[PDB]
Amino acid sequence: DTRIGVTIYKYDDNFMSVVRKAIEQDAKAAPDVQLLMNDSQNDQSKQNDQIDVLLAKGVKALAINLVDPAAAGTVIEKARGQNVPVVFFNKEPSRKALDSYDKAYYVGTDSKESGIIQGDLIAKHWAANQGWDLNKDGQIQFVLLKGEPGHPDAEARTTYVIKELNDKGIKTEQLQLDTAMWDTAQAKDKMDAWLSGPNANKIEVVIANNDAMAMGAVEALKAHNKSSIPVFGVDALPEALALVKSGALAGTVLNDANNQAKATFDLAKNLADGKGAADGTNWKIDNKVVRVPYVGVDKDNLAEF
Ligand SMILES: CO[C@@H]1[C@@H](O)[C@H](O)O[C@H](CO)[C@H]1O
Ligand SMILES: [Ca+2]
Ligand code: NA
Ligand code: NA
Repeated sequence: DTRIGVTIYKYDDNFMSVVRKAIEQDAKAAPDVQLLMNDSQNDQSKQNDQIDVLLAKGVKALAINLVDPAAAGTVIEKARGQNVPVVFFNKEPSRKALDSYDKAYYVGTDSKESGIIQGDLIAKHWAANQGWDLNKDGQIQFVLLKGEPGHPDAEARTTYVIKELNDKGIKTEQLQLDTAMWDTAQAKDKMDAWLSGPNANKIEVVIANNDAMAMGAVEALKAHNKSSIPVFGVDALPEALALVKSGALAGTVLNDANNQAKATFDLAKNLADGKGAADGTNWKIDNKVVRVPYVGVDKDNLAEF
């Protein structure tokens, strides 16, 4: 069988666990393929050693989810010896690293796109629901529940949901913005506080960096008899999708693990086979990179889930 080596930066990452399991399923549908999976345990030196072992096993391609993005060059140098193609995924190597090797590719999507996609989703519903503009000023008076401060996804989603609304011509007024640390109960408490203070009747839209915090806000709104205020999240968790179905959550955003896995596997398998990376697929490779869009989820596409 054609051997393909895969390294996951750490097995205790939820998103990468979904991606890993999807890669494993995809490989099961390719009987000519033997997948050699590795948990790098959040240690780049461990990952580097795991790559040494993979290469001694004659892998025909490497799919590498780096612990340290700066280690791309190190990995490429190992791959060169046997001219093994490398499909980096989820952690983006530098442009210089990708351009250094004719058989280096990347599959992944900037975190800021989750904010952009969430902003577009909010814009979509805002425009379709002019009654949401409670004070009729043409601006969204919002509150924002932020993930852990300094976490790249908290920072990206917070910055870019507002930038994208504003860029789409929708002025916003930030009535409150605080962290609830990705947590449902913390978010419920924070939203409760806001609904008990001077801004209670001014809030038009609740924006959360994830579904957990969105759901806490949903509960707080219900308790204050303000369920008519729309709430938006990110993650497309099943318990959140249940709320999209019931109308309690206005929308959420999928980080598309299945398609990250599929593009990674498809490219790796083609490259292992000595074929063009996108041969027989509909992936768009743009200067060695496949971007996998975040997807806004609401009542239009909910049946797909
Ligand atoms: C473990 O912390 C994770 C965070 O890394 C992820 O981006 O977003 C998640 C929120 O759904 C957090 O629970
Ligand atoms: Ca308004
Ligand atoms: Na991403
Ligand atoms: Na609501």
